[PDB]
Amino acid sequence: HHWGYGKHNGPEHWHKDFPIAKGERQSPVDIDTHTAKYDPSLKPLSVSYDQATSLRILNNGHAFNVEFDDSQDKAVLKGGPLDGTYRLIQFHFHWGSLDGQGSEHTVDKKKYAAELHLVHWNTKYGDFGKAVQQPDGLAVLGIFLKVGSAKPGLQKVVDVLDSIKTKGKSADFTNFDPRGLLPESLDYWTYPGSLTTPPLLECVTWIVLKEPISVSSEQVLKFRKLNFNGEGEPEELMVDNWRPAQPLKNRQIKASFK
Repeated sequence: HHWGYGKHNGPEHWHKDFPIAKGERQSPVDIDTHTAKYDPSLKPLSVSYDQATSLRILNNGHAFNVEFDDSQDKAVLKGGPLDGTYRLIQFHFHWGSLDGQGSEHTVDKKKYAAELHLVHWNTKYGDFGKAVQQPDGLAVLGIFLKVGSAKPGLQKVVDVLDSIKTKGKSADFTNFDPRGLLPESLDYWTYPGSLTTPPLLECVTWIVLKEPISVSSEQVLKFRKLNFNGEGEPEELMVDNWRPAQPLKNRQIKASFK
């Protein structure tokens, strides 16, 4: 009886196996745009993805991860609220069963159709497993998806999903350029938080972009054809794999923009 997104194992149950679920810096949160404070000391984000080396795409039973070679400084995030250099290890999405839900963060209570997380770890800790044990171990760049025009840079991801329909399936996925998933503006909100899936560790500097990307209805429909289950098990569509907003508690959200 392991965690998931169903009626009997979903987010409201996670605290029994992962008591940090009720912790002091849990994610996601609602971003109240009027209460977020502009911080003029925040620097522009530096996204350096030109040498990124994607390797594989994996259905892990909760989402699909596009994985990267993180054994060198090839795709890195720095600047913004961050001290030091953070290496891209994977990206994945959270999405809904309907266009009116799917994101984890919300903006003035608005839910987007999906949310992309680009996960990076602080190179001063040597590897991802050590980084997640540190309060400044990870930096996650969160990008909202709305349904409208297609995102051409997403299509290569969409077209491979048929090969990883069920839990545990992976496929070679080389030469994917994550720059094709970024919006025009890098204006952002930032706050200290957590992983949004178990183990829910409180190790993330969240950087959430204000500008959403647009994807087509056909693109998001293909996300919704994935399966939570493994091959040969009863089919349960991979939809609504999002954790709802958690209490802000003693945190301030900062904005890079006026």
